[PDB]
Amino acid sequence: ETLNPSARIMTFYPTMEEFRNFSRYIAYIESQGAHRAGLAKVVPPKEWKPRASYDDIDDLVIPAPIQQLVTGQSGLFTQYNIQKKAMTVREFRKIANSDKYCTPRYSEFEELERKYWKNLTFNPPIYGADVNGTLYEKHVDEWNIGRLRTILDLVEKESGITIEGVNTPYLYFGMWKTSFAWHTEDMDLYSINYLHFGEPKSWYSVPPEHGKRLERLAKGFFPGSAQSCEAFLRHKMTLISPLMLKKYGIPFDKVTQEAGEFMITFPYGYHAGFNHGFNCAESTNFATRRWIEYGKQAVLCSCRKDMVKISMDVFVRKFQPERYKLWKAGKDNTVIDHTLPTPEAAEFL
Ligand SMILES: [Cl-]
Ligand SMILES: [Zn+2]
Ligand SMILES: [Zn+2]
Repeated sequence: ETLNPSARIMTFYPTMEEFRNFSRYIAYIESQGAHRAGLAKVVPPKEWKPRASYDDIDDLVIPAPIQQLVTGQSGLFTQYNIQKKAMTVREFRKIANSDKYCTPRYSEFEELERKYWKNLTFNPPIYGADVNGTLYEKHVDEWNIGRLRTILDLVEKESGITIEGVNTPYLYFGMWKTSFAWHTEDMDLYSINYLHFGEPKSWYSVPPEHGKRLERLAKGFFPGSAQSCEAFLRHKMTLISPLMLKKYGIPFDKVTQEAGEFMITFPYGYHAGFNHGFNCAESTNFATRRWIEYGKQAVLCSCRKDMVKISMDVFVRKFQPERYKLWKAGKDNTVIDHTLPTPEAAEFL
């Protein structure tokens, strides 16, 4: 409550020694109140590099590039995907850098951000999203998105369920104006995002303590979507501008991620954003002991059969043995305090 009261996005510069233990550092950033913004930036030490070069990925296949069709006005938009046939990085790069799709000329980010909100419904771009894979070299043990060693490993280790992009890494090849709509992670988990190379990625975040305020706003503007699904923002179609957020008093913050930087999203941290140009990011989900409760109380998409659903039993039996019986009977009336750090943050408090 007194740690990060403003709930502003925090930036961290770990040393090589701090950086070596991912789970310990995530507990440390939470002891500093980073989780209150719903998003944090971690700039790794200059000596750390996940790959020697990105010169050998020309023939890497993007199995399902998606053309992003956006419809809307007055800061409220719906984004529709059109799956295109498989393309290579080389082909995607030529398209992204061509006169038709390249980044417009601008001076400051505020000018580029205006250009994005003025032109998102025009000239639909192609997003090389959800590519199963990693760009990390095998020998890299620190912050390896392909093997983070978090309590989320219980899903594949005990339950045997593999949710692509949740417990496995995903690659994202971006181009100017490609977007990611307002959402929290599947099961309201955490996420890690590494920007491998290229142009920046800008983010907007709503603090988890104000997340319900954004949902009430979004439900009011899309009533049809609210009736059809009890968690329509998980469809990842809804784009809302910062000016619209300001108009309806939704607190938020913005940050620009650059090549070689990490972004951490926190349980029930709503986020949206866009790519400045040709780039590549790697992403996966992870958990701490704090997520377990968010996981049990997550409002999931009901309208779709293929949606990501984790059985919480195993997490409640291992980390909450006392509450298992009460939770199974439907008597666990636990009210999540969003300002509270993860139990592992104690050694820093
Ligand atoms: Cl490249
Ligand atoms: Zn996300
Ligand atoms: Zn749904």
